[PDB]
Amino acid sequence: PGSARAAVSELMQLFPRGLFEDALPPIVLRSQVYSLVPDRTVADRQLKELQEQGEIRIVQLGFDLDAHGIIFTEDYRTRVLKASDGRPYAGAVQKFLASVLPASGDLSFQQDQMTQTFGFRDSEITHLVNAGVLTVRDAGSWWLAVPGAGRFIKYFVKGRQAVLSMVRKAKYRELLLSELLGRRAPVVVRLGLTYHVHDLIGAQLVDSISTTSGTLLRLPET
Repeated sequence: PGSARAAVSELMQLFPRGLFEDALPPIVLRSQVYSLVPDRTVADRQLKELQEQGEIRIVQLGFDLDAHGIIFTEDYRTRVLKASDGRPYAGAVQKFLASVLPASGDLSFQQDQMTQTFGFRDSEITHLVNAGVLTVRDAGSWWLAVPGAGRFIKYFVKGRQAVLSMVRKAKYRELLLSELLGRRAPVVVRLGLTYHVHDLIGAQLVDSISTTSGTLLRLPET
């Protein structure tokens, strides 16, 4: 009833665009959606509906317990076109965005489909790899990829570890949500405390316990 769409918009607002100088489309992770939409089946169904209505792209990122990213297709398009301006791979990127991206919601593309169905030459596929738009998936396919995602991946994993440590260091390896969110962020946490808390909850790296003091984040040792 708009649940996943509302969750995506709440999480998108947390993304610090300026951290990457606006070079990356804002990214939210599937497990963050589960923090706000705890019925995973409802969340997945509504995300699939958004994918089939053409509004979001699902991207393989590969974090333990939070494998997929979610991006608005128009944010991906406008900025990939922007990251490609005046570069050698601009033509190949434009062809990919105009013809391949609209043709499905898939996370990956087969080599034979790219060459035979869409008419890409090997050199043009190499341009897409150099642009950061494709990465190798297996011997016959490529993942859709986000130019500049490597920096996001490194900041994200370090921040996940640091926020989890804030919980681990607390008494009995548990910390109230209001307490955590009011702490100074460890310097390595670049994407923000709240952004990270939603990943920890949705991935089940912390349990979200309802108490008469509000939400308690508990490391799930048992």
